[PDB]
Amino acid sequence: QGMQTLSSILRTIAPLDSKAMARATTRLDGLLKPQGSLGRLEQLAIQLAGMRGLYGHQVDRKQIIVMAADHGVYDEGVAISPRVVTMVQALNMVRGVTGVCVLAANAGAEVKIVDVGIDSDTLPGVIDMKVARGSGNIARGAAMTRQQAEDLLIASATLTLQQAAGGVKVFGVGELGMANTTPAAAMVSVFTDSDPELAVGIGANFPSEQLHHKVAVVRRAIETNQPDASDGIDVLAKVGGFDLVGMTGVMLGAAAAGLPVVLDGFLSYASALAACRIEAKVRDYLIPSHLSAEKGAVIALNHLQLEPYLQMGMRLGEGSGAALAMHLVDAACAMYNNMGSLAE
Amino acid sequence: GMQTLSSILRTIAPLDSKAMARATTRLDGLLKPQGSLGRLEQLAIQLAGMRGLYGHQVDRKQIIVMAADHGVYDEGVAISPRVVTMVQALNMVRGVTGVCVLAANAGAEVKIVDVGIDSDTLPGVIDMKVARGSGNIARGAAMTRQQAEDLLIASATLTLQQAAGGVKVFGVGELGMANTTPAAAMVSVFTDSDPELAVGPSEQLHHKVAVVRRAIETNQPDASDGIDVLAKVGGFDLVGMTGVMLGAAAAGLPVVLDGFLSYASALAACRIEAKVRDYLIPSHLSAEKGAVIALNHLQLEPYLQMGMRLGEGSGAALAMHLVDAACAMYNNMGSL
Ligand SMILES: [Cl-]
Repeated sequence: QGMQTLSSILRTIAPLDSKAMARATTRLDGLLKPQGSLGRLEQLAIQLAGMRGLYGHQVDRKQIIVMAADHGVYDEGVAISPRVVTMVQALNMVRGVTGVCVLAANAGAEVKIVDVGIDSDTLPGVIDMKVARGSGNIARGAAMTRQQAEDLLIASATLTLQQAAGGVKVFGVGELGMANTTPAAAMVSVFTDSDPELAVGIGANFPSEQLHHKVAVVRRAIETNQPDASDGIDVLAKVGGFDLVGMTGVMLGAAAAGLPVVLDGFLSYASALAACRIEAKVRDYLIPSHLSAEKGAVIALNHLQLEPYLQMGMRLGEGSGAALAMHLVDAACAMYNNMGSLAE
Repeated sequence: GMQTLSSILRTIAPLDSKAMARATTRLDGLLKPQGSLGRLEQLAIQLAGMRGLYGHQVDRKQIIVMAADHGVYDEGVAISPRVVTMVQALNMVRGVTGVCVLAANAGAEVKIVDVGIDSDTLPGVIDMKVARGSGNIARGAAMTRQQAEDLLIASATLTLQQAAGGVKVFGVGELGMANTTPAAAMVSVFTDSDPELAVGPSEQLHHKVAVVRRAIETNQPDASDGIDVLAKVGGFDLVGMTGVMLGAAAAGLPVVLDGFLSYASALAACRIEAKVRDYLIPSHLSAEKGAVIALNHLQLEPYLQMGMRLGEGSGAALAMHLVDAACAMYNNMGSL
């Protein structure tokens, strides 16, 4: 009774409004320019026209939802930062001093920090959605139970839908989590039928001479858990983490609202792969931002069939890249709304 | 009385190495893994080296759009009627063009400059008109060397005046029916490429390649001489864009490139004074066929993959957001 079932939310994800997109195409073709000369900006304006949650290409209010959680696989020595940095950096987000904070402010976007599994108590100014104090160590077992993954998907999609009802027009995703590039690489390996050696990157400056150990840990996580690559919830629960689940839920909720959601980098690619496995109709609500510098970025993007607009060599995460692409969503709508056709 | 071009160029200095070293230290100390903001960090460092800037203050931005018609229109190589240059220039004044709405969204001004439209004087447009269109580069030079040099001076002087008026970031754009043909000619000459590689089965494409080949063969420009190439196989809009780059570099201020046409102007600008290159900021990867070769010779990698080919400065407007974001990161991110 309290919340909608996952199945019910998924069934509200509609294909894009093809008739709206056709009208938008005709309008863009008639504008003061050679046909198709604004390329992917035109494509973006048409894609947004198909999203029934929007009205008149009005996208003023934007909100990047940052999902924070700790990971049991930190115990395997795959991250160089102290584990406590997840908590401190979440507090730093409240202070407004992190990279996503200043880039979101520069883009006029809100930032909503959500605790879905930090190894800490409740944090002032951080939304309490905490499933547990850190995920299970994926190298020795599952990150979480299937039911925990499903319930968190429902909770984070529900939050997103509440924000949609409250007037948010464009979502973005980010995360915070020491060692979370290890589950992300495991998910990408499983979803793309890739050997982990192809998908495992340096994350937060993991020493290149120790990268073989990070590969070994991811390989062991997949061997131990044997996730079903066709089952997005199973992959999330077995070799994912709470932040990854939360980002998938935001994508599901935005698509269910009929609204755009802007991806970030490698971590968000893993969540996007799981979201599209759960409901393929989510893909057309996704807007890529930048091409992450993570080693497995190109493999993940190829399988999503998405081409990011920004090539910034970025690898911070937090949603900082999603913030940058917000300007492009603005630009597509500004071109659609304000550009002349036959003013004289 | 006007300054000489040489006197303007003398002001162009290499980037401030110590300032860039201090910027690198500051960025490494921010609350993030070292180097994790990648090219956004190196953009903030490049801006730290530009002595015309202070405190990564980049509030005021200006895209200067150079409009001119081209004699090689006579060879039938343009995709649209010649009058489009004039009509689009008037649409700029009204603020309804692509660059206008994108610049507004980026908080940049647009300055539309007539350097050679085939028309009477146009209201709302800056009158820098050398002539009613350039010479037909297929049959002879676009302009005399003196014409190119005097327009470089005028356009650099205008840019320097805008710098003194408070503009912190420049961008360039152009309007000009048939101007991808001189652009391809310049890129071919500057990069030692056959025009087939720089011109973008069809009868029209075959003819356009032949026209570019003929322009180079007729004019035999000296590829080592950026002014000679501009004068012989360029055009007034291309000269003006080069002049904006020279003036911005002389002021020590960044200038954001647009697409294929601006790459040709940038290649000429760097032939004229190599130190200009460090003040260039690429924007998007133009979908024009010869874009990659031109960018490779400039050793620039654009940030935006938009599949755009409109021109007019529209790509420069989009990159203004990245200049803004780099400075916001540098100025506002927390440290210890
Ligand atoms: Cl090992």
